[PDB]
Amino acid sequence: MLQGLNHLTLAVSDLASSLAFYQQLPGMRLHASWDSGAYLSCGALWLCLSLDEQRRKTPPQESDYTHYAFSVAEEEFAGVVALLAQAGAEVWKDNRSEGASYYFLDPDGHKLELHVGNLAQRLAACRERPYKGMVFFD
Amino acid sequence: MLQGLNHLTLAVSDLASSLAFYQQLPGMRLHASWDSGAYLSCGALWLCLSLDEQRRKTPPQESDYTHYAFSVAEEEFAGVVALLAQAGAEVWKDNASYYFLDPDGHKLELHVGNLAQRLAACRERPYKGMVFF
Ligand SMILES: O=c1[nH]n2cc(-c3n[nH]c(-c4cnc5c(Br)c(=O)[nH]n5c4)c3[N+](=O)[O-])cnc2c1Br
Ligand SMILES: O=c1[nH]n2cc(-c3n[nH]c(-c4cnc5c(Br)c(=O)[nH]n5c4)c3[N+](=O)[O-])cnc2c1Br
Ligand SMILES: [Zn+2]
Ligand SMILES: [Zn+2]
Repeated sequence: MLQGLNHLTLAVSDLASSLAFYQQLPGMRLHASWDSGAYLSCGALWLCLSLDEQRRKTPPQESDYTHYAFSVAEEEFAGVVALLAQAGAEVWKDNRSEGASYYFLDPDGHKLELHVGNLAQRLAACRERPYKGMVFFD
Repeated sequence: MLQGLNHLTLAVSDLASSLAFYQQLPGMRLHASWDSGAYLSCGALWLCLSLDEQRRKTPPQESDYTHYAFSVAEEEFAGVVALLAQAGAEVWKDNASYYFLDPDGHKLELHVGNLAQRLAACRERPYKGMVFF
């Protein structure tokens, strides 16, 4: 059946501005781009920045919790944390407990996240102190 | 330096309805769930359905092109295509890919082919003003 996430398409108003974001600060190997989109890659992940003229740069106050996270090495956390803080990448939550994570947003207001830890490490941590009404399955 | 997509969190109004969707129709291995969220898996992918009370089930006409795709075997295409076509999963685009949506209006996609196969296809017939690297 389904293998995994094939690609991720993000609607962006300004293409040049948004693609510069992902190309420079996160440094996703920009494969190709054209007049109405761009393809970027990040190892197993495939990112597509499709130009949509109906995408207003929505503030986090006017957006739902839907966000997109990225896997970064634990050692390389502070480095990329400053990378966004020094570049003025805006924040939308502080991430209290739950591990080590830094929440932020892109130019067009797509809520993003930098996280250290896989699902297995999260599930193990929850077995210690679980959430409200948490149930396991395996 | 940072590796691939760590996880994907989706805001959902009704949890019970949403949790059933990904668990039953797709082959998402539901790991855990609680009063305001759930953890599901899809091989290398980690999916989180967070319960948001500010998430209206938005129609596709009132949503941007931002969507999330899934890799499915070419042979197993019709199988999961039938599963959604028979279950009445509403579609929003079609032009090998199958575009549909979740209960809360999150635009989704079923695609066969990786980026390398796509980049090769563009090297044959490229888009308007396409530039490669
Ligand atoms: O009539 C025409 N329509 N048209 C559209 C495009 C186009 N622009 N961006 C994308 C595109 C590419 N890749 C992706 C991905 Br991957 C994704 O998720 N969205 N997406 C859009 C496409 N497309 O072929 O789908 C080019 N030529 C034409 C002609 Br000629
Ligand atoms: O006072 C309290 N507030 N509170 C919130 C939660 C909670 N609800 N959803 C998530 C959640 C989990 N995992 C994830 C992921 Br993975 C993700 O992307 N979002 N996300 C949210 C959490 N959380 O553990 O952060 C639990 N306990 C409490 C207490 Br006690
Ligand atoms: Zn797509
Ligand atoms: Zn998160």
